[PDB]
Amino acid sequence: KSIPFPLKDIKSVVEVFRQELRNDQPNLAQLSIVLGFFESASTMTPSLDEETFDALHCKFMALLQRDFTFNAGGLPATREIVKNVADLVWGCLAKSYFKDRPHIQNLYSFLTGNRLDCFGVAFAVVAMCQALGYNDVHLALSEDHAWVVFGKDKIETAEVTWHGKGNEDKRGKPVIYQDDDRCSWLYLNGNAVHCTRHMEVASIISSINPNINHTTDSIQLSQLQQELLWLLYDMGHIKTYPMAIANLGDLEEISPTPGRPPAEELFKEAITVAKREYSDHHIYPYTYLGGYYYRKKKYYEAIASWVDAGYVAGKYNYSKDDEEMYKEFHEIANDLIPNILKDAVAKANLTSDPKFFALVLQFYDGICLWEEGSPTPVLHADWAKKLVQSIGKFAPECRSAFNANTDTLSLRSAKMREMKNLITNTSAMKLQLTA
Repeated sequence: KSIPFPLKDIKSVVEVFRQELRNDQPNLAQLSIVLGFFESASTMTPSLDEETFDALHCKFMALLQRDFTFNAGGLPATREIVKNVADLVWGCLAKSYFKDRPHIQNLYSFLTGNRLDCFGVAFAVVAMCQALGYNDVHLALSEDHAWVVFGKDKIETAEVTWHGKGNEDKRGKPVIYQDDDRCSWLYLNGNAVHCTRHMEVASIISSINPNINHTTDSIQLSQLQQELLWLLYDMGHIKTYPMAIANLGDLEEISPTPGRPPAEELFKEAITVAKREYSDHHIYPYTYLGGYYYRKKKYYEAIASWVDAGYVAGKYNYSKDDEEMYKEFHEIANDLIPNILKDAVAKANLTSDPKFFALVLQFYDGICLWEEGSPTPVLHADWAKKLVQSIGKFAPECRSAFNANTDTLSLRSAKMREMKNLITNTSAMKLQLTA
């Protein structure tokens, strides 16, 4: 019992994390309860007393003591045990809440209101396995999904949570790389983040949500998250975790910490990590950096980064499962690129520059590759409209220069290669883009 209750300031919370992170087995349940308490109170002085903390711990342990026994011999977990723990979690959830509500990612929400989001479920399963002494059970994270790995002599995998509307129940099933027609972004072609216990602590810090409303975040909770991410960073626990590094980049962009690297270098670090450890199969590190450049009005840099993102997306085969990445690219294509071009046309630059025009086409090239052979299309009539409007904002001599240079042969998708040849009208281009 080392926690000085009541916990009623950021410094005290960081100190609980500091102490637990020193250990081989940071207490996942305890840490999620504490963070969740503060997130709920801050996004509605928050003070967590000993009575409340003990009641939540009691309740968590009582849920497990019902049908599980501790792994006294240190055996590896089995598929049956993992599925059974997922079944417990799922069985405790309330039936009538919206699964994509914010602030329901942690064990506080689970224990006080029987609500968890899909990431929360997967974390819960791992935290319960830890409590039971199955320390082979770990979280695996893609960019928009989570599952578990377990076993000692043979590493095995199991689905434990839902994705999207959860119409398909996969509890206990292997994550296997097959479905050979289709390589899904959700599973990163095998380049998921496999967490140590310290990285599982990082996942709950990284998933802190300071949003109160669309225009207001909790400064206190943002400060807590930024401080905790620096702690993880400094002690080496997010060296292989791109989204945790990128989320820190986002925090530093908004509130730079004296003596720390610039946000831009943190974004580049997350990219370097992705390239080095994850076969350059992650998309978000490129869209985080692209977004940064966009907000800094560094438009050459922004589009180059979005092109990197598109060509990563092009490593995959699109499905409706990919809706979060769809939304990101939809905004880039339909809002942000047009914004850049409107600003540039607003001054008379990049609208006469074949190198810039090339990069715009390469962005759509990567999206086109992503969609190749998919039953469901990505580029609908609205994306087509916007692409043809965008192309129209470039100089005629700029476009024809693009056709006469090396960058012409660089396009890889059948759709964009067929498109460039409609250059020397709008209706034929629009039709081609949605074929």
